[PDB]
Amino acid sequence: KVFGRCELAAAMKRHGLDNYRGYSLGNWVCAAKFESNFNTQATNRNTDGSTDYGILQINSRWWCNDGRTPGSRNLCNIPCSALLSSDITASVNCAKKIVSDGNGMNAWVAWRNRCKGTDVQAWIRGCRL
Repeated sequence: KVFGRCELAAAMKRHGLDNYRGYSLGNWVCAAKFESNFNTQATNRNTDGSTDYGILQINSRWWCNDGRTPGSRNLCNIPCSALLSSDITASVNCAKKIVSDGNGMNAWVAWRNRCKGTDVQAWIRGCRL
């Protein structure tokens, strides 16, 4: 499913990401935009051979098992395909584990380079959450 800005924001707030660990909701929407383009089916392979899955582009070497990433830690204990679902619950739950591991949202290269230190508020402006 390809979400709309406000639609994804509402779904994320309902899932308790709103200001989760200090990151206001705008950070999460901004990240989803540049990571997957609001598309739940997005997949992108990395040079090291791992692949990023879903709306939040969760990585296969650490968080999920995709059956083809040698040494996958699978910390979220879930098959990577579970993250391509129209229901963002598993992505959101796994994301809360990543964001809590000490590095914050810096784990997401796109947040780091395109959202960090920007008016993230603009991403949920006009939304009825």
